[PDB]
Amino acid sequence: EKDFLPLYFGWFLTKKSSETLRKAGQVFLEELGNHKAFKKELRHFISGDEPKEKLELVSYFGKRPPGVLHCTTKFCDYGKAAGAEEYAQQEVVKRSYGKAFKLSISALFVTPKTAGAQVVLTDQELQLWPSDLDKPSASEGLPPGSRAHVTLGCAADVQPVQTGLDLLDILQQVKGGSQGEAVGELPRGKLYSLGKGRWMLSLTKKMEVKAIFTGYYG
Repeated sequence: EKDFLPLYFGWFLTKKSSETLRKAGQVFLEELGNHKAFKKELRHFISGDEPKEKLELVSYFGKRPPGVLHCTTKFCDYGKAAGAEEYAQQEVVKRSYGKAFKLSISALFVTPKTAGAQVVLTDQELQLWPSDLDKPSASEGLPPGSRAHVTLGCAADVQPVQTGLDLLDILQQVKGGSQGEAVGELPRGKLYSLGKGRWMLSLTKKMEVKAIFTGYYG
């Protein structure tokens, strides 16, 4: 018999770090939904603003991680995903399995589909980032590891994998220092309105979270 791989590999945040990031994300949703720039753009966010009332983003992102938060490196589907075996056989992956890492969170974001946190990997952590033969059209021209994120919430009919795609689309948009100017300032940083229902909070001070690199089997 052959050994199957994890569902996916990634960094799983400690209990304390997950709680700190989760709360920071929830506070962001509350502040954003209350901000006049967001309220004014609700039609670009939802088609159901027929009612001129307030959208509660915590409710909108009603599918959330139930427990510990994580940052996926390679989705393997037990070995069925393309590139899964190649990723898992790397020395660096086997050597790092079970080890602790610190991940830097540089931004929080919201789109009509997902709420998440942008992770900025170190050079060492980038060695654990996969390099496959399918660099999506979405990631082209962005540095390796740009997709690294923590999912904080998803709209009802959205899959968590969409969060990485949303982050890449946001990074394409702000690539050319194309942030322009902030539409406001929340307590933790500058708030950017990127159009098409996309919002990005750039943290004045990056958040550091501790996590264990390991395999999740579902």
